[PDB]
Amino acid sequence: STITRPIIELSNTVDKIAEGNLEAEVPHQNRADEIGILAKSIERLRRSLKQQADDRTLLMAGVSHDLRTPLTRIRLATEMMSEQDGYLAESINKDIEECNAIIEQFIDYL
Amino acid sequence: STITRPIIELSNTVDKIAEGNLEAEVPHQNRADEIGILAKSIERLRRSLKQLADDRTLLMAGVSHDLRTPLTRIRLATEMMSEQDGYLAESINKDIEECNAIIEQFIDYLR
Repeated sequence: STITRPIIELSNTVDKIAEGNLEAEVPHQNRADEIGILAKSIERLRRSLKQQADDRTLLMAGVSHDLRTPLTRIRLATEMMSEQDGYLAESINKDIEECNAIIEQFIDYL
Repeated sequence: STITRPIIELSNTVDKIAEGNLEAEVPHQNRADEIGILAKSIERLRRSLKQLADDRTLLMAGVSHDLRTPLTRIRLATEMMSEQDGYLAESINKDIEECNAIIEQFIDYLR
């Protein structure tokens, strides 16, 4: 058959997408028939997944940058505290570092 | 040909997945031919995306809960700060509130 191969090729294309490959070219889009339509569909899935990974990435960088400011300001604030409040400053400093590790872990995961 | 419908049906299944629908059944998996292989493929893509969305949801609930303890402990330490250090206490709570908004905003664009 000649329809056999296009279907097997698109199955492989889905496989690669599933695997996380969002760059691989979707073949057979320029067909007028139902095979061409299935390809175009797969290409819409892919384009959409690529877009969504791209906005996740930029979002991530955004929250990373946006969270540093206040978290840094709080550490700086503990460096202004009086001697009397040293005991509290070290408690706060410890919890800020904790917050940082929690965030940094979660970006590496998401 | 009598292969036409199954192909269109699977193109529709793809469309739904692209749309965000991860629950809709992938038809024609129990076919012995290429069509059944393509379906099974699409089902592996779906299963996997469902799994990723599940991981992400759990992960966020995790971080939201994990952040709350140190943040709350910070706020309570500021409440012990001397009258002298009032100005600093206020700035540290302002910043804790800012962190909460930023995190809460970021959880919301994801799911």
